[PDB]
Amino acid sequence: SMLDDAKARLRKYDIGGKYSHLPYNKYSVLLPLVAKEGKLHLLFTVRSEKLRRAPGEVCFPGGKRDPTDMDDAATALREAQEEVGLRPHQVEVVCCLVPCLIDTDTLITPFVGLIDHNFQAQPNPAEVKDVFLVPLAYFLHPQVHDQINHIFEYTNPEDGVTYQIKGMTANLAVLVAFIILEKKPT
Ligand SMILES: O=C(Cc1cccs1)Nc1cc(B(O)O)cc(C(=O)O)c1
Ligand SMILES: O=C(Cc1cccs1)Nc1cc(B(O)O)cc(C(=O)O)c1
Repeated sequence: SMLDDAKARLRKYDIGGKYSHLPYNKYSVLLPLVAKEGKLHLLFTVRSEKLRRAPGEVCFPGGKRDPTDMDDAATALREAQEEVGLRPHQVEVVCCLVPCLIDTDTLITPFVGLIDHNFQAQPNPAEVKDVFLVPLAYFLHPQVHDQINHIFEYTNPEDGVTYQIKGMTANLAVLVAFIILEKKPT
């Protein structure tokens, strides 16, 4: 099946806990995969205009590890629950992708999660202004704007609203699309 085939692809790139004990400032992100209309999509958040860091920009759900978290995957699920109302029984964490090093002292660990078909987002307005889906296949043929920095522009055909996706968020989206969709019969 489409979902079994995705999980089996993703597991080949799992690094597990290999980098999780290093003495960094630690953040986790959830890359949430949603199946709609026969196809896989990624879920993104638009950050609240009131935040200090990157107000109004597109990112994945996630945040800073705290003392209650059993492991880095726990961080990503706690934060997703608080930001968009995703409950733990509504997500299967499939793997841990390569972590991102930033500013010499910070390590961001990405987890890919398969989301329940009946989940419906409840954005927390203090953190999240908007939630939207992008088909995974978009990231193989993106509409690119050069700011030289590559920015993706995605227009949702439901309402005609255009979003900008860039930076680490754009990089991780393309990575997931390659892992799942490369070399497939049609
Ligand atoms: O950035 C996040 C995680 C999110 C990921 C997606 C939307 S929100 N939290 C945050 C930001 C800020 B800020 O930049 O002002 C202050 C806090 C806080 O602990 O108050 C917490
Ligand atoms: O999480 C982020 C930025 C992101 C990195 C990964 C995705 S979103 N900020 C943040 C700041 C603070 B703070 O002001 O100390 C507390 C948190 C938190 O999650 O508690 C979170």
